[PDB]
Amino acid sequence: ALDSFTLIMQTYNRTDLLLRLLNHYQAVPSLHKVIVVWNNVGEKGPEELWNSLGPHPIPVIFKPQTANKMRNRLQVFPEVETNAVLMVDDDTLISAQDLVFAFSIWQQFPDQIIGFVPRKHVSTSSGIYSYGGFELQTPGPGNGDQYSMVLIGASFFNSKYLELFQKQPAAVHALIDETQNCDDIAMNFLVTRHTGKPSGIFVKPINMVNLEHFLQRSYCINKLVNIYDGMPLKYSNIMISQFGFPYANHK
Amino acid sequence: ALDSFTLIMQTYNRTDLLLRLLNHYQAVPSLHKVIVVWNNVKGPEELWNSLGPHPIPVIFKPQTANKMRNRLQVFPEVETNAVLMVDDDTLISAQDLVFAFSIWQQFPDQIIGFVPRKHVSTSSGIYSYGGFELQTPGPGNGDQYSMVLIGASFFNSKYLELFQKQPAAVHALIDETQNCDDIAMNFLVTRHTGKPSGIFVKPINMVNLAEHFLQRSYCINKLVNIYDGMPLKYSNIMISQFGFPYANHK
Repeated sequence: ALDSFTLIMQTYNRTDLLLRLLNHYQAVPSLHKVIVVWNNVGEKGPEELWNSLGPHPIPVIFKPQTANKMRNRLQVFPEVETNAVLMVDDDTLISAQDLVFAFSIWQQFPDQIIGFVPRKHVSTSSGIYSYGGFELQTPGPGNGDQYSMVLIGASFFNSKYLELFQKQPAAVHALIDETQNCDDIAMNFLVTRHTGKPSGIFVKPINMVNLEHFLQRSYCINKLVNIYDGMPLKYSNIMISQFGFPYANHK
Repeated sequence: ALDSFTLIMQTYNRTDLLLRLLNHYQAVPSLHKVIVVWNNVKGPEELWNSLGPHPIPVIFKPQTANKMRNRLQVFPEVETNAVLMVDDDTLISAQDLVFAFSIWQQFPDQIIGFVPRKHVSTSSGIYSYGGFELQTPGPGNGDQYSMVLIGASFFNSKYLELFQKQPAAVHALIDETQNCDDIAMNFLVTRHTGKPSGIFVKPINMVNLAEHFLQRSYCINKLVNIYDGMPLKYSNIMISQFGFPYANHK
């Protein structure tokens, strides 16, 4: 458990999907345990089915949820024993190769969000911020582009941040529930304020496949700026790839 | 001097070439000053000055072929925390330098460079020097590098002072073997930080307008004997600039 991570996955109305993903993820090296946030209330959990198709490499804990909230996966689950958490949306398939590499990167930067989906905030009028990706002009006056966030939906991060998230101003808790989204934007804020460093590091995926309420995202950023009284997100243009994978990719 | 770096370069009979490269490097942002070590026998200085003015001070220092064998010298003229070292047969785009320097600023205790290399061992205690033509020593897939050469690299000037403090056996070894200061530097840096001696930054535009592989294999083993241990740590981290080239993230 000291050299592994816990996969936390939230699902709703995607069962045949969930099981397919699980078949994949259960086999990834260094995976210590899986927690399946069962968001389909008043519905029979797929746990009986999962067990019927056993044995499985690791324990899988299915957890029925009170309501159908987004920040539910951001809860502090007592069954998480690892220092690293791997959060993946129930519609995303990330290769073992990518996970093994990204986890090894997270181990060297334990206090940052190591992930495959980078995003950023921009400003063209003082004090007002907007949410976007590479379709938006870069902030810095220099070359390339910048990112100030790494979405948690496909990332590795310290489990302590989930506990830290619970201690955030209620104002933030409201916002999350009010928009039924924006969690990762709140997490990126949290992490960067805690570390004084860019909230995350972008690890370019070699094989990630998908089987955002942009406007609300922007809205959330400005709201959050009030709450935290400022914009703490730090830009970064660091993109990490695995040396020699694919072969000769260094030249 | 704050947030700036000093370029230390060596030139071997190539005035035309030297001034060409110098015309290039003088205009790289954040460059505070240049130091040119050249083999004596008339200097390039007068010619360089005659074609002034220039953005930064360039200091010419005459040296015998002997001393020049040693690139790990301490020049009192260096006033910056970081040093950029480049062979006089290499043109590194300003874009690579500007980006590489910004990475060095975040990892000032590591060698941020463009040429990765590694050591391998197929028999306990016996190492060999090489590049990607050799099998990865590491865990699973991909490859590994345990060194980043100082030529085409940014690194802390303090390491030059720290080198001077290494055991006499290291100094003697370096003076006996041709190059090998590279090996010494990488050994020195990792021992001091407990981390990979360097981080490989993939160059976008670097051009070469000699690595004594066997001798470097020899030095690694010699240095393993001298330090009584192999400190080189493997890393498979390759850094590239987000968005440069455009959409390179996908």
